[PDB]
Amino acid sequence: EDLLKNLLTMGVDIDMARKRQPGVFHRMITNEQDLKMFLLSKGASKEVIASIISRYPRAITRTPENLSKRWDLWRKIVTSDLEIVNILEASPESFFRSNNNLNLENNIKFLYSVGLTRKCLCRLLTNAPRTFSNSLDLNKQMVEFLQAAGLSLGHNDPADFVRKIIFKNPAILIQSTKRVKANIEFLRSTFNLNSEELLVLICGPGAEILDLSNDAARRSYANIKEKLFSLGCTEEEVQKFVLSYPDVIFLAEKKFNDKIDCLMEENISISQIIENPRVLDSSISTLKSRIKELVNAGCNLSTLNITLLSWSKKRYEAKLKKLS
DNA sequence: ATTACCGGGCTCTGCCATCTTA
DNA sequence: TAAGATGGCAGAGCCCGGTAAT
Repeated sequence: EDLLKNLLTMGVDIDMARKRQPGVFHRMITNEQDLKMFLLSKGASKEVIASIISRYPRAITRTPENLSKRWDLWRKIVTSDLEIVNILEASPESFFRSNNNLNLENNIKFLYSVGLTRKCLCRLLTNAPRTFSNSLDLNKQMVEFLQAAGLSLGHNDPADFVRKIIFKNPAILIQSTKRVKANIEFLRSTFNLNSEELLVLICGPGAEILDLSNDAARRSYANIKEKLFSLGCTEEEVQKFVLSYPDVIFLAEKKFNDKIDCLMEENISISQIIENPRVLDSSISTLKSRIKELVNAGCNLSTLNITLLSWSKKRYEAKLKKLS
């Protein structure tokens, strides 16, 4: 009824909220006012609250008992209200897209029993909140699948493989198994990878690779192959390269290319680059910036030791002084 | 004194499709 | 019989510095 009037004064973007969830507005009763007070209660700015309601209107259909309970459960993981408020601003949907607090609490219990610690749970909640709106079964599925792969490979105790992979890759429990499986079969195929190496890779330097959408790695890698073949690198050199620094897969196609090009526009050979993969850690912006400083001081670059382009500001700025 | 090796920090959606639900 | 509740999906890097090595 007076719904819209409320929202409007709250700062809500109604037109957008209607597009997202028309249903919420065909509701006789809604608790948009209790919500405002609750979030105001817990530190939330007036503008955050508007923003949160504008992205997930169904949030206003929650009761103060319900909100206070779920909030309280989050506080079993995170230590401050501020932490929580920030997670909610970044990702409203994780807090509000379920009202099933028993599941949440069973979810938390389960995650503990899998041998995860609180520090790890706080890390999931912080960096992959959507985990805690996952159904218990869902988190079960993923965890079970990881154990059943910890075993399908050399690994002794999956109950520890699982912990490693999560510390490294918190967002894992909010990937589908369709996705994660496809990413393993991809690394396994693409690099004729034994059971153990593949294992190490996936817990370590290539952990995030499992988070890529369908065909994203196949496509990103394909492009790496093409871009490096075009410059006289053999397949082996390409593979040695990516395996030595798998995260280069995560880069979007054009960023990898743009990145290679700026480097070579300077007489930096492709040999220099692939033998020092980490120089690609830098943003193009940072590279370019440094490249200027260094061509300025009469550096060559074709003959320089370019590992410095990816050194911390501290160790880079220092070496630069000396070059004057 | 100076570089290499290598792993850690930080990482936190927003939309649609398909069920349940009451 | 129309909402809620759930699952799934496209999208995709940069910087730091402890410590071994020279």
